[PDB]
Amino acid sequence: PNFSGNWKIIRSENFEELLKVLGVNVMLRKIAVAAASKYAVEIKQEGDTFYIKVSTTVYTTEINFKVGEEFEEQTVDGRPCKSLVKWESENKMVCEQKLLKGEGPKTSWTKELTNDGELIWTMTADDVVCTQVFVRE
Ligand SMILES: *C/C=C(C)/C=C/C=C(C)/C=C/C1=C(C)CCCC1(C)C
Repeated sequence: PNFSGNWKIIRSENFEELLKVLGVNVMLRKIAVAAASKYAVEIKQEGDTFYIKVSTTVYTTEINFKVGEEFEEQTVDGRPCKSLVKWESENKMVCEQKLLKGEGPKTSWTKELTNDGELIWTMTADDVVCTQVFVRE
């Protein structure tokens, strides 16, 4: 329940192979990998209500949602989707996404607070899972 806080990244991996699944170019993949490696996360949690600001060097994005309540966001490659977060356990939530227009890969993300005090974020596209690890700032 202590998801709230300021998180700085310490590990980011399998990122390029997630981007490959969609057709991101090698160059755009590489600069995406470097960008993804500077991510910062700001979380404000109030019960089942979440504000998450994730930012890189030149881009920042916010989401607000309630567990169980569909909301709108963007997949990895910017396609708008409706999303639904559910709890898996005390400190891990899973988010299913469904494309609002057309077809594409099945995408989903997770967030978890470990007992070591790490925030683990994963993002999935079909068979492929990226993972990022953060510590409190
Ligand atoms: C809790 C949520 C987190 C840690 C979200 C992190 C999001 C990213 C690392 C997103 C990365 C990318 C895209 C969605 C598309 C544009 C390029 C990237 C690689 C920065």
